Amino acid sequence: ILPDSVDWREKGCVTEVKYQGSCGASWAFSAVGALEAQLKLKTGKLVSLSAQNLVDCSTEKYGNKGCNGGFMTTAFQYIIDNKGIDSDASYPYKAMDQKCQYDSKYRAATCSKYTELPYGREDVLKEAVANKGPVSVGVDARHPSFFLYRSGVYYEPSCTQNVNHGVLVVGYGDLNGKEYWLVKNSWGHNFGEEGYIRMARNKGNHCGIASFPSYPEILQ
Ligand SMILES: CCCn1nc(-c2ccc(C(F)(F)F)c(SCCN3CCCCC3)c2)c2c1CCN(C(=O)CC1CCN(CC3CCCCC3)CC1)C2
Repeated sequence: ILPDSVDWREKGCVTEVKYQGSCGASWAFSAVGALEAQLKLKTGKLVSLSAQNLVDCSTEKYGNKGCNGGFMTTAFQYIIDNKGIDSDASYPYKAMDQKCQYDSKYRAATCSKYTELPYGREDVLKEAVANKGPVSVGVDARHPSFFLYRSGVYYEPSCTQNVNHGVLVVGYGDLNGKEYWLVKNSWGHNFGEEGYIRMARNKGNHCGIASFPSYPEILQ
């Protein structure tokens, strides 16, 4: 019933790969990346949203700690509560904790709601990627093989289901006998496959990719 593969980048719903640097803001990149796709779907415009806005403004009230880590779910809740998030162009990324400088004059998106998917359910994750759009997830990236990944379907025997790095599932497929998740990272274009990593799919929640999925929506 579900398509064999989906790629939301091919549907024009994914912005350029970003570079987080030495600031632990992968949660903020994962969240804006999911919302960017919903924004494209609803308005026809593809616009990078401000991860720095989340770093500086979605802070202790949201359980988040800026460059020391955060949640995608509470990032979405900030955008709901704030009734907007600035464009990345107006509020660019500095890889530092800064004062909140959100300005509604440069609001580029809103968020109406978000959804959390059940733990470890790669079938439900697949359905959501097919039927909803890119999904924010955490993965276990504390392995040299992850940092050193260049191409192919990533499979790390010592991976755990305990996540520590936010990323964005923008698709999935089946290539060269291997089912995979298509994952947008925030380590710049020189990481992996032009900034992407394809991660083993249907291998018992490999690297925790389906541990904590969430996605936002923008309602009419
Ligand atoms: C043991 C596992 C714990 N765990 N770990 C994650 C999780 C998910 C994704 C990543 C990613 F790598 F992608 F970044 C990470 S990396 C660690 C992030 N970590 C760093 C230190 C500062 C707090 C951030 C962790 C999640 C959960 C539980 C459910 N999850 C949620 O999002 C839902 C919860 C969000 C937090 N509320 C609590 C309150 C929220 C507002 C008021 C203050 C607390 C409860 C529901 C996802």
